[PDB]
Amino acid sequence: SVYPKALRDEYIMSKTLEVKLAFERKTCKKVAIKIISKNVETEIEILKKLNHPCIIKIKNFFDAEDYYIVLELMEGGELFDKVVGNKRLKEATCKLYFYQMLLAVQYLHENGIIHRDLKPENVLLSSQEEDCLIKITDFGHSKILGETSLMRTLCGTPTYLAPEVLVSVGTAGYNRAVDCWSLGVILFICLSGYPPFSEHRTQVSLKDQITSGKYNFIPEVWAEVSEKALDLVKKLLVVDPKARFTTEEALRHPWLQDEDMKRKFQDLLSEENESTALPQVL
Amino acid sequence: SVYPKALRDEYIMSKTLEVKLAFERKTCKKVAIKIISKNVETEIEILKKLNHPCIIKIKNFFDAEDYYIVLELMEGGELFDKVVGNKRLKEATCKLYFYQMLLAVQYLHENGIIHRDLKPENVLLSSQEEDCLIKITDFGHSKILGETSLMRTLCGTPTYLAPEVLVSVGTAGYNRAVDCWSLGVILFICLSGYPPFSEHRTQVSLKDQITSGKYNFIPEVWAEVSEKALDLVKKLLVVDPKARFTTEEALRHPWLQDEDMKRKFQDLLSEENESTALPQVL
Ligand SMILES: Cc1n[nH]c(N)c1-c1cccs1
Ligand SMILES: Cc1n[nH]c(N)c1-c1cccs1
Ligand SMILES: [Cl-]
Ligand SMILES: [Cl-]
Repeated sequence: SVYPKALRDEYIMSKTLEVKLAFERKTCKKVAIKIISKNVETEIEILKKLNHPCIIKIKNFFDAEDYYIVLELMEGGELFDKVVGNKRLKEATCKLYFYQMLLAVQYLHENGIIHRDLKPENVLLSSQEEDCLIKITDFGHSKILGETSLMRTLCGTPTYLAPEVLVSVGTAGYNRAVDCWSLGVILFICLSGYPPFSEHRTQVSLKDQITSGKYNFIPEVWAEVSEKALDLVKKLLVVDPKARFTTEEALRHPWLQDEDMKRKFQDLLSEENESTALPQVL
Repeated sequence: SVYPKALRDEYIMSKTLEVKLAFERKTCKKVAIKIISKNVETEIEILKKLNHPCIIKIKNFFDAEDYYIVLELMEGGELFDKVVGNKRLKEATCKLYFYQMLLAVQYLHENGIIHRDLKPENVLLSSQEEDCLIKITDFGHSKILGETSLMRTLCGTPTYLAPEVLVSVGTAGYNRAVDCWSLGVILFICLSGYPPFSEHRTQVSLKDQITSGKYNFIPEVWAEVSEKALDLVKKLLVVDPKARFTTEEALRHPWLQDEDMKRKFQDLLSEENESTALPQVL
């Protein structure tokens, strides 16, 4: 194969990062082209509507023999590459990155979007520096919250309504809580260098470990981590979704009540913004 | 307002049955026009694809200032009108009508469609005769079963997967069972002349009655009804959807093992078909 004439007209394609590096011809600036073999409809619609510094932006789109999505290039790569092979980040770097992951997911939920696939491989770092801006990516499994079939059903008389439907009312509207569980698994991995649930050196099934919410706690590893960080992990890795910490609750947790970390994020933010800055009305 | 020029071109509109009576100009045959104020997308797609004698057929469609759906005219009206005001059908008529309702819902499920709104007001009778063909209508709340987000999710490793998601695996794929509950409430109403769950002369909430599956049993009323009929009602009005009778299970129940009723249905079927009948290759 070859790239479509339309893409080629605007971009000079390069090395694989399938995601490839490309140069926008107009600006000579680098971009990332995500190629999907011929759901991408919702993904583009979600991404076009979202506007947050910790959420990846669509720059352009091509629907040809394959789907081509032009995105912001993140030079630091994946968070996965910083946590793989029992490698662990400094507690302060976990805080900085986590704080941004919380802001991004709070924005998503505020905007009626559930990501559904949060992992270290879907978290991108802006630079090769420890202190940097992170961005959430991969909205292919994301879900849009609107008016439910349940809300419509509850309007009528339930003379003919099945009991399982009435039982589901208790839990309805807690889907977003799956993202908070994911964040707790990401935070555990970042702080410890190891996954909370695994089939490595265990008799109990990965399924049974998760439903019981009995994560693997290794004291020697966690002794290096503060009580505050672990308290937040414990609060997100709660089995009952109605009881689990929300992004707002996590954001108010003592561990995130750090003015230093918050200043470093604002600093990185304005450093990135300095290029875009239009003159101000005094 | 007025009717669109496109509808008027083909049909001479009449009296209200909003659903109106109309005459197709080409054939002079009567039709029913369902008017919806400007979901009807799925409804038309579902109805165009379905082909069963106990399911209503779309004859035509108009998307104007309002949605106009041209349907088969059912001269006997709604089943509701035969059961309202404590009126009760003969046990044999219940069997005939129920047998057709089961065939229709079996077809729907076989074809990956869940109706979601089965009631006496959505069951239409073909003629003003007790022994007639019934048809299922109102596919506006209907749902299409395809490949789930759950099936896709189960393919990956659940390292980051929330426990409620793994718990939902146990019940997944039992949505169709809501239609069987509805059928049990319809069968109860038809045989008794009264609803199984109501706020009339009760202290217990309609919600609590349904989730407990504790229907109102009045012995004086049900003494007139056979043990076999009541056994089938009891089997459909089961709270656990995994244990509840399916349409196939209902169809194999002793109450429906009636060759007389089955011959009367085949008789009504061929009487309706006699008009359409193209010569046969001997
Ligand atoms: C999008 C995007 N922007 N910058 C990078 N490295 C990506 C990648 C996503 C997935 C693999 S690489
Ligand atoms: C459709 C249809 N065909 N024949 C009748 N009576 C209808 C009605 C549906 C709802 C009210 S009337
Ligand atoms: Cl090429
Ligand atoms: Cl008119």
